[PDB]
Amino acid sequence: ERPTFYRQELNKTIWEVPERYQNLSPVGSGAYGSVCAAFDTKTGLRVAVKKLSRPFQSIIHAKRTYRELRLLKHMKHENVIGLLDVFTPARSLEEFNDVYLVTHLMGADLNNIVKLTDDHVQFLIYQILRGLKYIHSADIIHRDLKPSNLAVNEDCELKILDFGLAVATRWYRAPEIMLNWMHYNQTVDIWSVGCIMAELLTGRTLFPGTDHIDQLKLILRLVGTPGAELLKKISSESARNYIQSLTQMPKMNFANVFIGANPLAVDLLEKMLVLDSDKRITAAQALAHAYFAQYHDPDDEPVADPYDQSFESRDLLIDEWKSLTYDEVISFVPPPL
Ligand SMILES: CN1c2c(-c3ccc(F)cc3)n[nH]c2-c2ccccc2S1(=O)=O
Ligand SMILES: CCCCCCCCO[C@@H]1O[C@H](CO)[C@@H](O)[C@H](O)[C@H]1O
Repeated sequence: ERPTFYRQELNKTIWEVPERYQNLSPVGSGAYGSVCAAFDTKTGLRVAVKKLSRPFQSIIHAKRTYRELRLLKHMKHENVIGLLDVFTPARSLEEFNDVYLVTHLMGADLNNIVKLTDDHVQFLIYQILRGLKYIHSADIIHRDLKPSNLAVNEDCELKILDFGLAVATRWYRAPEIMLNWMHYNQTVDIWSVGCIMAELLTGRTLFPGTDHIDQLKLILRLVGTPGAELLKKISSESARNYIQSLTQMPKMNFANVFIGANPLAVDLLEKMLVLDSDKRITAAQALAHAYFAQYHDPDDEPVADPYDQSFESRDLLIDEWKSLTYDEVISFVPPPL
């Protein structure tokens, strides 16, 4: 049956949680909720508890809430955030208005952790890529990988987050996103990883654009203007004509850009940071790159179970998304101790 709950007020709102969770302490807030650190008396683990804000205020919010819970319920991988628990104080669908998500407490994000040694870069990028192999295998694309969406502990264990605690986002974004391309490759994320890896190696933001146009300018300086091969695939006439009006520039030699870096790191960067998304290295191919030779184990880089995202194309009523979310809360099975 239902545990007993207790109420208290934190970050200008009421938190009602199971007694099992003790010593709540705010850690931060993001765009869709706020997070407290707590002690889970059942496991002796330190956990992060996220309370969603206004989860069912509109159709938009209600579907978002559902998307988040479905996503977090599916992730079962060491380098991806997963769900220890999900709960609501509501005893029925009728009173259901609040959702709390529980995961392992992590020490810091990669913002906060950044000068790294080459071995640390290796292990951190390895883990990112291992997590990405898993997410991508389910046909999920992150789309906003950046250092504040990557949580890390003092032993350098790393997890990909859906949303961190809120460094421009545009700095890590694939150029196709900024050109508002219709559809996206799973290697929009690889671009991001390339930007992150570069920054870990050099201690400097690779492409610190002031806006999307400045961003592309900085990108094209490094990687050069598109070639005839890439122009063949651009359906937008305005994009083509503009791209072809640019003063052409050749790709820079990355060994000179990343002076002193492990040449294996440099070689990997050159495979990530290609403008043509079809030519970027995949997360699965990257894991086998020699740069990760001390960590790569092909028998321990698993794929995910298929994930059904058909709900994304449905237009439902605010109470229907709420009821579907309530069902997900009710059917949650905790992971083993
Ligand atoms: C995992 N947590 C989290 C979460 C989070 C996300 C979803 C949940 F269900 C619970 C926490 N978002 N951001 C953080 C986070 C970011 C940087 C360092 C530490 C943390 S956290 O441990 O509070
Ligand atoms: C001026 C800089 C613009 C460079 C844009 C290059 C983006 C190229 O990547 C493109 O990604 C698409 C998936 O989104 C694919 O459908 C295309 O085949 C691929 O070439």
